[PDB]
Amino acid sequence: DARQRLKEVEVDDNGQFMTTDFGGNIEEQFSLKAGGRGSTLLEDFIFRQKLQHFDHERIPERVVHARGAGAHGIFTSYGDWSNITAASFLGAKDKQTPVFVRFSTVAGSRGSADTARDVHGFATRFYTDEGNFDIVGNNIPVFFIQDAIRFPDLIHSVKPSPDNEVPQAATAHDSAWDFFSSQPSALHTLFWAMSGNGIPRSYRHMDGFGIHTFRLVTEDGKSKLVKWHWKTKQGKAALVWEEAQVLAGKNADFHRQDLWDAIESGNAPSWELAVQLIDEDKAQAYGFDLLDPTKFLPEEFAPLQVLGEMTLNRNPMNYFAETEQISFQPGHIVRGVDFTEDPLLQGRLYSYLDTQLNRHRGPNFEQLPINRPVSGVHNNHRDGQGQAWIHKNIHHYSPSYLNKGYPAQANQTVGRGFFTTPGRTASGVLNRELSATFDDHYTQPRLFFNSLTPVEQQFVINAIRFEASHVTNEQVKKNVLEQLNKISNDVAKRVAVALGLEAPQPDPTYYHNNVTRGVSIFNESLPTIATLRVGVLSTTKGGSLDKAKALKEQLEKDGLKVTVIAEYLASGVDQTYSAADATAFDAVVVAEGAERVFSGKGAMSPLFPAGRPSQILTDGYRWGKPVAAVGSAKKALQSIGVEEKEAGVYAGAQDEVIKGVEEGLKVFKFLERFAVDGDD
Amino acid sequence: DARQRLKEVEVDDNGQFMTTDFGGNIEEQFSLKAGGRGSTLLEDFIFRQKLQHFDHERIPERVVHARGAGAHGIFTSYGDWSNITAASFLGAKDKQTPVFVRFSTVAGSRGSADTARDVHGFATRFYTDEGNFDIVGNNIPVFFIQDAIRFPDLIHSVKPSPDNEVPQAATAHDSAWDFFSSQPSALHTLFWAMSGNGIPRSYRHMDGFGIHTFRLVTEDGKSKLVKWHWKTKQGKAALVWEEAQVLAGKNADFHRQDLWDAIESGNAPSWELAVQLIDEDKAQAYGFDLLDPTKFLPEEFAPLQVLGEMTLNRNPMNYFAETEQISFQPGHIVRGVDFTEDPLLQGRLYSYLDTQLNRHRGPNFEQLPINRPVSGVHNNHRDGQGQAWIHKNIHHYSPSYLNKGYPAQANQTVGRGFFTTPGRTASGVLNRELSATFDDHYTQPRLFFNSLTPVEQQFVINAIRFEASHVTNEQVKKNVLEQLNKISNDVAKRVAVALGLEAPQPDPTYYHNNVTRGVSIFNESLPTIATLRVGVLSTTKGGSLDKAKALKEQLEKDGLKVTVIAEYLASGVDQTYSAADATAFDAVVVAEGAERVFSGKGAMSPLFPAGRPSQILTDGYRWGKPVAAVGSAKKALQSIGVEEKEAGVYAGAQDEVIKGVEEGLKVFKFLERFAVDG
Amino acid sequence: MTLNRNPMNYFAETEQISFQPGHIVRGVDFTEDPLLQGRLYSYLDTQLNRHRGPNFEQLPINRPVSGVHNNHRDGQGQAWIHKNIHHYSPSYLNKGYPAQANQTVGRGFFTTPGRTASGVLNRELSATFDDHYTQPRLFFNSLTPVEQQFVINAIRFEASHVTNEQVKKNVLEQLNKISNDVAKRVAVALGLEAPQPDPTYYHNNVTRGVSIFNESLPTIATLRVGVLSTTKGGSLDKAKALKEQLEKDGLKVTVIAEYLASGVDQTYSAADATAFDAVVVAEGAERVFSGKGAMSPLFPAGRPSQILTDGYRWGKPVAAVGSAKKALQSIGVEEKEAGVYAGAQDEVIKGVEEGLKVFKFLERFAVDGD
Ligand code: HEM
Ligand code: HEM
Repeated sequence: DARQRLKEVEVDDNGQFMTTDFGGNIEEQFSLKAGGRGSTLLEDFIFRQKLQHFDHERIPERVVHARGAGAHGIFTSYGDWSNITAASFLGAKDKQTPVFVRFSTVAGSRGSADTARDVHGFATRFYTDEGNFDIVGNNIPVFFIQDAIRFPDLIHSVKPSPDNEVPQAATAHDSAWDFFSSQPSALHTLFWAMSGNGIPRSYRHMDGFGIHTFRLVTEDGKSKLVKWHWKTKQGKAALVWEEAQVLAGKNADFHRQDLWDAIESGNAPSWELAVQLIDEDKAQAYGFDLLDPTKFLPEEFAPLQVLGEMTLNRNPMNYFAETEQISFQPGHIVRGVDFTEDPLLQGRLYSYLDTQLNRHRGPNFEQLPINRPVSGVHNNHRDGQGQAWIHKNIHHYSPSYLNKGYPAQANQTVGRGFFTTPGRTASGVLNRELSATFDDHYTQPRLFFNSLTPVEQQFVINAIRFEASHVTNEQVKKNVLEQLNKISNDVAKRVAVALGLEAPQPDPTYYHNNVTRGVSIFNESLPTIATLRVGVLSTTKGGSLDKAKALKEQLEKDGLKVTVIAEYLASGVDQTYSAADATAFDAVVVAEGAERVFSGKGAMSPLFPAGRPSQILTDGYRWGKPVAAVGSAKKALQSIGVEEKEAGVYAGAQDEVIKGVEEGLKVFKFLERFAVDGDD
Repeated sequence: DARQRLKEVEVDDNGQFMTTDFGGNIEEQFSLKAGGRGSTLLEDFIFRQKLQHFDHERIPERVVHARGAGAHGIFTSYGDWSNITAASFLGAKDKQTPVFVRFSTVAGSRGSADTARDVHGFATRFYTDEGNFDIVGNNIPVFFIQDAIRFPDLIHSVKPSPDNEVPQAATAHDSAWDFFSSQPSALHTLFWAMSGNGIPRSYRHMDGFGIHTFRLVTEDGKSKLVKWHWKTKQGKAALVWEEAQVLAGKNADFHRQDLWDAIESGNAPSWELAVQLIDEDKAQAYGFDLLDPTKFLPEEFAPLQVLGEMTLNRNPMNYFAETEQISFQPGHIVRGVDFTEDPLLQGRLYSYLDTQLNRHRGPNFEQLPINRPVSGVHNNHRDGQGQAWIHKNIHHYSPSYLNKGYPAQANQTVGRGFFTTPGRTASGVLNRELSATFDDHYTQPRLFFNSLTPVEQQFVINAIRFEASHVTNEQVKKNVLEQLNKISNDVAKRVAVALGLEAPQPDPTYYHNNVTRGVSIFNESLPTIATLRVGVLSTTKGGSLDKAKALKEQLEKDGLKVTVIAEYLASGVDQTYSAADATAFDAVVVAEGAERVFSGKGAMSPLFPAGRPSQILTDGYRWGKPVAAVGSAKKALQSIGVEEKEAGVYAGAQDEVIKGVEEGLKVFKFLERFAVDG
Repeated sequence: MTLNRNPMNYFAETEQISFQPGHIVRGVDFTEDPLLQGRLYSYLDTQLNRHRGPNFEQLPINRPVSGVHNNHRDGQGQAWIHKNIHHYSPSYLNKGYPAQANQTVGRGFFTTPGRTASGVLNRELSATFDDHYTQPRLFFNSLTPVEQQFVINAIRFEASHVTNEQVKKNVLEQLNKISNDVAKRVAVALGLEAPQPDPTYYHNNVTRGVSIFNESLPTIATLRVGVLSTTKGGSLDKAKALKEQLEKDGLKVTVIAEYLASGVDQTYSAADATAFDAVVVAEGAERVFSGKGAMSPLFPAGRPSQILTDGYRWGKPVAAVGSAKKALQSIGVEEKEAGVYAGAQDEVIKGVEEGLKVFKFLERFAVDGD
């Protein structure tokens, strides 16, 4: 059990009498009053201790990445990697290390929707036996900006307008696009956010990236540059925008529920941890500067090398104590790893330590059960709000004769202490500048765009068209086109159409035709369909339900999560039509006989909103899902104008349909259902 | 200007150089580094002071009502009400008092959707010349529970499950319905939240209530029991659930944007302050106890008496400093008003003062500009985190020879001091009980349900059906049905259908057929259609767009907010089909010629999702909106199987369409489009 | 109650502990004491400031040993992980746990059943509270004469710091309501007129148990004794034997000399009479009370004499062994006085230990009108 160390602070209230927080059994359902219909007494200590705790329940949300969810798991090393790093957790084959991972969006506050369009966080803690090591990453490999000092500008610009706090969890407003166009380094991440990476299917279907180049360091102090990669074993998958929007309303908790359910059902997600490794002397050898976080390193120059695998298999017991309270830091480093002079990474080291003081209102947040290392803390730190320990050493200072030198200094040769990479040097003038090597903001967005499928390219363009059409300032929209046009003239043209602005002239300085692998989502079939959801549309009239039941049992044997939907919760029914929506499912199947609710008296029930069964099948089809109808239910497909042999449409007997749907699920989204510029 | 007093704290940065927080001009776009590609230096004081401020921007959200928005305005008394209260803001005809109001949901965290189904907050501050007086109310006249000590129980149960923090801003889960059925007092508020009150059209289309019985007290110390009401001058309006859900995703900010826009467009919303006034001897006279906050007093026993009018006419300049930081308290009371022994209200007095300590991290939150009274603060309080004043009186205690008795004691007779109603007495044993007069949890929910239109009743039934079907535990569902059955056997039966269960046999103990006025939403037409939104579906091809401009110009001259929609932002187009959704509008009109986007090639642009124009018209129709098509655009109505002859459906020329749409907007929702059981 | 363990970390234990009068258990209840009533609110509330959060009862020093089971969750610094996901009551889903306790089940707390409220809601105090003078007089009546003089001299000292003349007059007017004699005696120091008696509250009643100086100590265990010695001659060997005997008798002894020679616990420079309950000069150490020995760069001028002087003037047992009597003579202190002891080591030890029980010798303090 990854949560094993947390067991000692777990509190079971079953079979117990109610108490105050200072002990003593009580009742707490009535206020103490002065007479029968009397005023409440101040001496009601029970009322006040209960309400005080309630009144003070909330802590500040995270300043960014406020919306998220997490789970515990185990990381397993595939080998002894002491040849490239002294890091203990990678020091042997099959070595296991507990982890906790929190996934998130970026902009929205605590209660905003999981399926907002946004960059997503992917933060991992390794509780190693040489300290906590955090890889605080995202599902996109490049960041908007090049210097940490600009983070409040970025964040202010994408978060709600400060006059009315509108809009929630969205970059679709003036200030965000004023920023993206005024600070062109942002264009690369913006393109990734406008792609499927901005609206993934689940946390489990995301890759993860450390983004920054870090350093791996060996015992003898030799270093290599490194990019961290998390490669999802469930495969990458994304929604379409018009679907994500409905889903934001129908189930704001779509992603946190997906993760929870996968883990509860014994389908723990896994990712492989992989690295790109680069010689120190090649930091500027690949067409950009590896200290620049707005660029990624094409796998064709440096392939991924797999170090191990992480599996998330335990949900938290209390979301607040565990998920909400956990405090990640890139400053959480261990011997064997070092920083680089990435000016974005540099400032992060300051900010995440500092922000905990606000979020936890004190300096002792590392003493919280979810933050505690498993390797033990020995130092001369004392006092601090909420100090949870009692220190025995009264000589809390170094150096000292009285404490015999304990606790003792550890370094490269003694005590396996941390050490900064021995070869690192500083050269030149103290400066408030950025290297001119950081200056190309267009080549990689163009590279990224070239590397997507034609329909994926269209999704990016349509995302931009949708977003920029919300910008009220005409000049900002012009500034946006001008920047887009430096990346690609065709992209600018296609976006300009939506905005009713003139197709601008080519600005070819940065244009190129290069491609790189592995940045696309939709052109690779999923390697597994386990956990994927099938909504089975049935009816309580006739024999449809019994057929629905058999269909479900078969699909379940194949690892799918099936929801049988009907007018009311009859035996075998998982969900009513009133409660149902296509957004909940990866495939939609009409069970035989259920064609009766797509037309006629059966479609006219007080039990669900008018048109609901048809809308479900329609949404499913239009959003590119595998859709199907068993036997006579093919009538339902006709009723919404869908033809039986379209791509990703299956009509026939149960066996056929099952086969077809499972095939369709691997493709996941059928892209031929989406118009591409130049079809009309 | 209601915000006038805030002007001295406004900071204008136009035409200025960037500075640190301690002054000194700076640049702050580059970290200071050791060498061209070097590490950032600790001595970069500029980086640290900027990022520290950013790192610390967030404060805890409200423990309840976290999601909300507000505005400034003016309350005007219609009279000298000294014959019923000593309260200064009510002491003269035409007397004006600045206000700030915040509207909210209850359960959702800060970025949750406006159109979640929930009770709504309606909190009003009067910055009177005798202190801040807050009426911290809801858009529903009764509350779930009868003793404040149960508040954490109610709120824990409705908010997300504590293991996974699901579901956001919804009562549609096991724990909530477990509590509602385990604590039957909750049933009355539940029925209201399951009606249109749970999914209102806007903050501007809500009534408000203080819920509790309070006391109005005259200078001589005589008291009357009082209920506070806010009556909207815009009329009440509500959405339908299937619409509210989509709107939650299409625009989480629907209500805050609605309020903001109405104020900027010069359409400041108004409410009348009205009271029910009854003698102390009526406390238990009307079949329930007026100290019981789970009951309301039917207007048939005590009519509304209008005291004045509040108009919200200024938006904030900074949402955080004003809306987020404002700290309401029912304990903010003034001379002329007093509490009652309502056990719910009693505990609130403690909770709102205490909780500010968490939210504002200190004791001086009343010094914040949005919280400061206009009337002067003079006492011996000193120090505390963030102390913003410098006190001149060094003899900070009373009594005292050395300060010559200042600041001085004020009471009923000197200095217009606050005073507790002189006749209030306590009698009997100290007890941890509630009166048996509180015991009937079923008669008034039945009264409420009886007083709705048949389709409104169906909406309540269908909300319960939707919600209760999310409950995984079978026994909890059975518990819910048993409790509903005590209110109405018919309700229980109709809900039980969705759940696939048998309702218990009728239990006539609390059944009755009585009705009461003013609790329905859909039964009365709106008094104005100003600000209501019309989505006009057009197209960039041919002559549609020019005709849409003409339609828009006419509609706007009659007070409407019109959005011209087309495939791309052509001249005269307000929004693209890609960006459009029916949830944003109160009426949908197809401009002549736009029928080309409902079928054929016009419907298949890569500029918008497949079927989008048809979906907007379809949603608009099924959600009960006025829908219409000018001229040949009737083909669009035909394409979705909607007939010209239907109520709330309009075709023909621009003149017939405009007149029909405007009349339909008064009806607001066409309830004949919704099926009723049987 | 016996206190037998010091804390290991002062901050974590002593600084962090949070007392409340609202920390009450079954079998105790409050009364309508208006001072007590408000404290209940204040001590809970103030912890929010001092500890910056609602979870201070979770701090090790604040935790009860008896188990905490309720539906409270979250809050700053939440140190536990709650298993029960149905964190509300009443509830079907949690099976009724944690369960209500009361007078009849689960040994719950209960308010005294017979307590009643009766009358009008008021912002008043009962007229039964109005006599502010009788008990102060009772208290003053029940102290020894010198003990009474200490009270008067404390008031004389303090009120003489008051700059405002009317405040000083107001004080005398209040003192005079308790005792005309007390008012007159205080008035002397303030240079104000002895006011006219107001007999309304005067009385001669006494009560037992409020005096400190009227009773000898039950034990002299732990009481410190500072032994003034010197590194010259045989004084230190004698100081050592004196120390060994006194510590056998349970006292804590500090041998003091010019420097930290073998046997010396403290130097004269570091020493002061305030540290000790008795002061005895070791034989031979009279050499540091005058002449060459009294004049050393190792300690401030007059230090050994000042220690003996302070010791005597502050009413402590003081003594000198043998020739050290000269030290007593050098400060005008005579062997015949109470709490002054001279002679052989045996006589001095017995005397000092008997004197430590009296603790303060009040003959050395002048009383008004003596
Ligand atoms: C490569 C660039 C970045 C990545 C991959 C990244 C990723 C993340 C992630 C995943 C989280 C959420 C951790 C969680 O789940 O609790 C987070 C939070 C945060 N980030 Fe970053 N971020 C980046 C840039 C920055 C920069 C430049 C700054 C400021 C210098 C910054 C400041 C913060 C702060 C203050 C938090 C809140 C931490 C807390 O409250 O515990 N981030 N970031
Ligand atoms: C008739 C019953 C109630 C009504 C009408 C009501 C209404 C409201 C409203 C409108 C707000 C939001 C104020 C704002 O916009 O900032 C609020 C917040 C709050 N309520 Fe109540 N509520 C009721 C019951 C209770 C009870 C019984 C308690 C506790 C005993 C309570 C404790 C709180 C707290 C602690 C807040 C947050 C205040 C802040 O952070 O500034 N409420 N309530």
